[PDB]
Amino acid sequence: SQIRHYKWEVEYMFWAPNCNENIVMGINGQFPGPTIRANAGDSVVVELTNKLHTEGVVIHWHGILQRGTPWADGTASISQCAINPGETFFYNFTVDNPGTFFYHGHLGMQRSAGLYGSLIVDPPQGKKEPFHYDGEINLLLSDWWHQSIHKQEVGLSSKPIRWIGEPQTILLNGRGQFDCSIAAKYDSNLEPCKLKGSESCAPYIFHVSPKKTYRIRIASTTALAALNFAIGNHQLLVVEADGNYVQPFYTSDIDIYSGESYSVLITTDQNPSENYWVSVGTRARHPNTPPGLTLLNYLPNSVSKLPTSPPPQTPAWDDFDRSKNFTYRITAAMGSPKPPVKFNRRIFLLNTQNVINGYVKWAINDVSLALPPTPYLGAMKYNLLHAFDQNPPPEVFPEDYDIDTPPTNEKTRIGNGVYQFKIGEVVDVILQNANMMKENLSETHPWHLHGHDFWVLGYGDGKFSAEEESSLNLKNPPLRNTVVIFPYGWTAIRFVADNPGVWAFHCHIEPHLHMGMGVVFAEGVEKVGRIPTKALACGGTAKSLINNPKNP
Amino acid sequence: SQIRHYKWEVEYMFWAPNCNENIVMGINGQFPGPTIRANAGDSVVVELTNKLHTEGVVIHWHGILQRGTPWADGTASISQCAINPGETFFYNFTVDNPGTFFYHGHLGMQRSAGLYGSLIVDPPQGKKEPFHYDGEINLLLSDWWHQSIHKQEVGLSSKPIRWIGEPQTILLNGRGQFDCSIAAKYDSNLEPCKLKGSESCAPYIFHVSPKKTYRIRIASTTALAALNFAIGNHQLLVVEADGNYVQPFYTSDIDIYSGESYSVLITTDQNPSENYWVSVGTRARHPNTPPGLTLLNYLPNSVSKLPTSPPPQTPAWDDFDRSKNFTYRITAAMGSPKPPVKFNRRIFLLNTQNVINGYVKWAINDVSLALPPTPYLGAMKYNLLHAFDQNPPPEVFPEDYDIDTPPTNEKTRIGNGVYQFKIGEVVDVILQNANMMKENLSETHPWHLHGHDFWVLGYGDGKFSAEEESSLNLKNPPLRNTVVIFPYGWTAIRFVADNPGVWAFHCHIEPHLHMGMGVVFAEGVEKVGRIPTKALACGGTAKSLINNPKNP
Ligand SMILES: *[C@@H]1O[C@H](CO)[C@@H](O)[C@H](O)[C@H]1NC(C)=O
Ligand SMILES: *[C@@H]1O[C@H](CO)[C@@H](O)[C@H](O)[C@H]1NC(C)=O
Ligand SMILES: [Cu+2]
Ligand SMILES: [Cu+2]
Ligand SMILES: [Cu+2]
Ligand SMILES: [Cu+2]
Ligand SMILES: [Cu+2]
Ligand SMILES: [Cu+2]
Ligand SMILES: [Cu+2]
Ligand SMILES: [Cu+2]
Ligand SMILES: [Cu+2]
Ligand SMILES: [O-]
Ligand SMILES: [O-]
Repeated sequence: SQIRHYKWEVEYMFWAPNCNENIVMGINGQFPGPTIRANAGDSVVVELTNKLHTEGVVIHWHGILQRGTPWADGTASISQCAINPGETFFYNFTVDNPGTFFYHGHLGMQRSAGLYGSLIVDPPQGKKEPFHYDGEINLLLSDWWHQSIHKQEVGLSSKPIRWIGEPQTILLNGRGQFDCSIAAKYDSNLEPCKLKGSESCAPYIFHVSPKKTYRIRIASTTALAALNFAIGNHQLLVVEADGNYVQPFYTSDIDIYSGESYSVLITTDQNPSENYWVSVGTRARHPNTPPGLTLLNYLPNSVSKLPTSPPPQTPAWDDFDRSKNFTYRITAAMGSPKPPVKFNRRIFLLNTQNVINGYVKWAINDVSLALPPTPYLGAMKYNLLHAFDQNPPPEVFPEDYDIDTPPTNEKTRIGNGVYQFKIGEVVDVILQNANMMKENLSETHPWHLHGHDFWVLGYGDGKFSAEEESSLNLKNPPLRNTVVIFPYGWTAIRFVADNPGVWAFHCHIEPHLHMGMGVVFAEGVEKVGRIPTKALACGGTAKSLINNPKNP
Repeated sequence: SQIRHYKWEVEYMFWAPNCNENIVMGINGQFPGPTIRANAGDSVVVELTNKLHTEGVVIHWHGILQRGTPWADGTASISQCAINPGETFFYNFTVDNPGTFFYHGHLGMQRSAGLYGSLIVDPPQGKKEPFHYDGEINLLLSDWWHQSIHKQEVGLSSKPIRWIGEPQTILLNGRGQFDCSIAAKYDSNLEPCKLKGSESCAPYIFHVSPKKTYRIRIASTTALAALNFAIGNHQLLVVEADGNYVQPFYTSDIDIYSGESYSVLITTDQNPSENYWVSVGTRARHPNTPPGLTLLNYLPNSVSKLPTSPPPQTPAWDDFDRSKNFTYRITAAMGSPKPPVKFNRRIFLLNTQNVINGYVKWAINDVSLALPPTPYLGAMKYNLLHAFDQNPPPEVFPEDYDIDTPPTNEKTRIGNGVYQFKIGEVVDVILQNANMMKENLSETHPWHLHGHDFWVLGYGDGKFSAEEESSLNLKNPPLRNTVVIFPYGWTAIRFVADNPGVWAFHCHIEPHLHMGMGVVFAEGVEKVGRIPTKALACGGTAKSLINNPKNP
């Protein structure tokens, strides 16, 4: 047990991720943010000073359960009011279990502006990891556009919508290249980068010694891109996923969607006289972004010594069978917690893309989420019944819905009610994907649950029917916090409503979140303790806690 | 027979083909240029005045045979010295046969700048076409870049080479739209163009009346793209290819490579209350350019009445079996001239991408063409034996060459010798494609012969061998002036060397010709008559012919 204290300021600054200058949101003058590293069971105290000028900020600690501390989850209008310019707020929370986690902006579209970094929790003090490696490498993946976040925000709030488009650069630990390639050698149509190694966009090189084994920790905070990770001539052994251990298996490359984290081990077996390419390319959408590239540099080979091969070609973006083939393998490591065999609640959530009042919105069982100005945790503790809609949101959709047709948008509305759970319910969620407004298009959506991990019971094609029950894996299902629904399919997850608080469950692609694609879960709120005053200080909660009468 | 006289001035001007201003090369203030139309048997006289400030100009008339007028072909350094600023040149030639032709700049990269237009030839007066139609719709296809042609020229001549990239826009009759789509209603990701229809980039709408039949004449002067043409809900019957009638067949779309012209017939037999999409999309290279679109407007429907369907989705760019399936189906119309059955000369031309002295160049049996300052025709007529290389260029490549693997570049040279034929020779040219510099890459190349039409005897995969001799079509082969080689395959054509003059045979993709991909054929020059002085007044021809002694 130890307290790790971080003194942090967030400020916009000029920076050039791909050697083209723009503004980035840096923490203590650096981009990406600093790494937090602690051992399981420690308490992390972060005092954040907001040094932005007109904007409020919040930081969300992705994958941390916020057990006892629902108020530090870092979701504006759900766990807290956002931190005002010039104010300091303390995020104090216990890191319970080891893993590869990260943190990112959770207000507006501030994470796409660069607010994110690594949070790595080692085993309890004195304990060892269940596997052996001699070194580790940390990789955080993100994506980068050249337009302003605030021009992109106004574009997605406009009628007609101005879609943000495919990213200009895929960043690997904050660096990437635009309009040139470090692997130009293999193709005369590519431009060589004129980089010395010193630049803001020069690639983070992976230095390794031959005949050793390493843990490569990989996390994604992309706003949109689903990426594919591969190392030339090196097979990967998947050992951890979303802070939990999986039954190990070998693969030549992994798919990683936004909100996921993996640990993969590699052994430097291959010929020690050469360097090998690390390639991270786009999958799941039709690519119009070059691959993020770097070198697995076998010491003492010169880093200017190119590999003999081109980078590994990324698998075809639309080979979803290949995607499923990897996704469906992941199973819990033996010794993990097995699900409750019987559920107490099952909810069906239909994911549609709609047009509400001329605005292209995303909707879950026809409600497109719009968050209130009063934080739900505050509202529910103080029992302010006028702060949001108290009607229960829709828990099932019409079984006569044709998931292969565009929506009609007849009854689609905007709303902000909450699904409430009784503290201890075993909840089941089947996420159903469908056709979007464009004929014959259904996309992949990564869904992430705050303040909990869930067991991934299964995935299927088409519409979920009750007869699907015997395929659900109750024996070995992995424990995760992020999961994908594939085109035209469903996914079924199970968790226990055991953590007092108001938690978000939303699609982790930042534009879809900005357009309403998420729901809010709240359970055991009468068990929440005292919330920090700064978290209560706005909306309905400020109005009703500030004693300010009249005549007095 | 009439004499059709044109009086034209070539000059640059600001123009916005896609509503983005740039400079374009216009004729008499027009972009594209004026249509020439004549009847077979007429003489065309074009007096062209050069009003570019510093640059020479020539205009090549694609598909006209220049029988008796070889000096009028418009190929700088082959038929003539270019026309200097402020000078006027007379191109006087006959049109022998009916067909869809066009004209384009043939000095440096002037045609990519906009120097092109149509040249159509009707049947002899009194005679009629073998097929009936009520209307005619004419369409010239090109592609457009937003970068300067003089920066593209320099970039292609630099070490490292700077590839011109995929075009920004496809131009249908000089017009196209960039960064928005006139079909944006079917996909919220697309930006709607705001166009009242009066703009320079506003679509050229095809107006048709119901229950009528129309001949749609389509020609391509693209610098780089291979395009696929389709109209929503309508069948296309192919009746003419390169000024020659083909045996008719119905197809749902046609593929068209740079240098080809087709005439298709359609019938307006569909639901008369709606309009339909015309889509010209990129194939044979990974697309990065949006499709060219316009409407088949069934009168009296308002042209702003959009179609119920989206535009026909383009065939997958790399399905070369679908491409070959269209291409192989083309045969001469019943009654056409059949080939001489025995040949007198057979030449094998291997097509490779090479690196000669740091520069990426294209080579034909390892000679990358560099054209001399003396025009070959004048040079050969006056027997100027030092103006270019008198050593006969290779008519065969080595049988130990592996076309599946990159060149070694060991012997690759730049050259300018000429292949010579005796007037009356039947020549067969076997075009062999091979792997490029990148591993596992071979592209399509359209090849075009000047001053002759040829029979396309056949195509095949891999390297041509004596086993393939029996597959050559000698019954029904089509007469064309442009033919394609597919990835790693061969194409065999046969023609008779019966036209006195010096003729270019080259790939019609403008960068490839700029990089050396062409050969020069000469036949019967002893029988060429008087060459206009402007065509002789440069290089070694002006040297020998201008009598300016010294001491005399
Ligand atoms: C957070 O921890 C710091 C350091 O122990 C303490 O000063 C601060 O008051 C704590 N705030 C809350 C809300 O726990
Ligand atoms: C071309 O035609 C014009 C007009 O008839 C004539 O004056 C000129 O001399 C001709 N030149 C040649 C080379 O035929
Ligand atoms: Cu989270
Ligand atoms: Cu997250
Ligand atoms: Cu989503
Ligand atoms: Cu979230
Ligand atoms: Cu041509
Ligand atoms: Cu030509
Ligand atoms: Cu593509
Ligand atoms: Cu070519
Ligand atoms: Cu030519
Ligand atoms: O989370
Ligand atoms: O020609």
